[PDB]
Amino acid sequence: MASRILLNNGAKMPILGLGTWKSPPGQVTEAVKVAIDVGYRHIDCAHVYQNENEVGVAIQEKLREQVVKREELFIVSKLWCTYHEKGLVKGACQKTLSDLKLDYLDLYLIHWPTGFKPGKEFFPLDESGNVVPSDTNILDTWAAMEELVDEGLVKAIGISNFNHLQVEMILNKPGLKYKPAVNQIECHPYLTQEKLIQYCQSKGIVVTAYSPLGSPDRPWAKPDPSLLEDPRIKAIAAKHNKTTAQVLIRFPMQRNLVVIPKSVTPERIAENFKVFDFELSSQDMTTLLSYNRNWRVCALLSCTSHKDYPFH
Ligand SMILES: NC(=O)C1=CN([C@@H]2O[C@H](COP(=O)(O)OP(=O)(O)OC[C@H]3O[C@@H](n4cnc5c(N)ncnc54)[C@H](OP(=O)(O)O)[C@@H]3O)[C@@H](O)[C@H]2O)C=CC1
Ligand SMILES: O=C(O)COc1cc(F)ccc1C(=S)NCc1ccc(Br)cc1F
Repeated sequence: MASRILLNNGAKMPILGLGTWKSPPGQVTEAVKVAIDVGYRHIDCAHVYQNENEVGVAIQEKLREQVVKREELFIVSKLWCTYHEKGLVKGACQKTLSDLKLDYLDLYLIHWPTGFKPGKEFFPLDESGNVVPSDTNILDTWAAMEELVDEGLVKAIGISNFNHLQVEMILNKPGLKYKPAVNQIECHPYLTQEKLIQYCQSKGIVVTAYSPLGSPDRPWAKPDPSLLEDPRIKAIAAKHNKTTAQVLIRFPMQRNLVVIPKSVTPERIAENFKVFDFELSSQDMTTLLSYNRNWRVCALLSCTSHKDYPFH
């Protein structure tokens, strides 16, 4: 299968990237180095993950080694919720750039639609545990993202965890200058996202599937459904002489999605890349879709009253 998808900014995005949430800072430099050595050309990052400096060390070393050229990499990061303010967006982007050892990002996303009170804390709470909102809306935040394109800091801008109506808000913005290139959302067989995907794809927005393996290392896991252990998925894998993870990665690829599995295990980083030499049948695809149960890895009770919280 073709390795890249065309975005609505004219650039091409690798359909398979390496996730970095939860990758320990003492492991992620090697993980990214290994990933680039074995063929990854897309790394998914975020300031809130607290490991961009270490991701950047890997990127810079592989550029310096001339393993890759900068033009061949596709580096994604995300604006955290406490930086939804006109006067904070550029500096947030620049901190990410400085940490990643880059002079531009290929794609910069609004990480969540909700803005929070600025300050040192990533989740400022009131004394009853509710997140403290910012008054700044997604349209004004989008305008600030557009400025980053116009300043050369980012080649593409997009959104993440935006629901149907929030995507529509963005698309209907008065004076919209750049459409979102991508909406990055949770997507896997237990949360198949058909409705949001069809909306987004119909508008030309590329969808990236996060937590494609069901985020088994998520910190709030309970002893919960498990994609990797689901014998029905294991059976499809066995039929194709592939691992369950490889099936879970190939699945979104055949839906015209980008997918960003995370690993810090070198053998798995390599395993997860070996997904371009087999095809799931239409029956396999429909069977995997049938496992939907509307189950989310990423949700957060403290944020559910924010006006712009995306999920119900
Ligand atoms: N925009 C957003 O709001 C969000 C974005 N994301 C992005 O998506 C990425 C992927 O999602 P994430 O939630 O991390 O979870 P994933 O679904 O990618 O699962 C990661 C887990 O699966 C394990 N694993 C990886 N490969 C294999 C394999 N071949 N066999 C068995 N186990 C395997 C990893 O273990 P190990 O590392 O020990 O090998 C880790 O515990 C994130 O890292 C982040 O970049 C995720 C959530 C939210
Ligand atoms: O968010 C990620 O990329 C991965 O997850 C995280 C990664 C981090 F580095 C810190 C917190 C999260 C959490 S708790 N994320 C869920 C979450 C955050 C904000 C809102 Br609005 C809703 C929500 F569901």
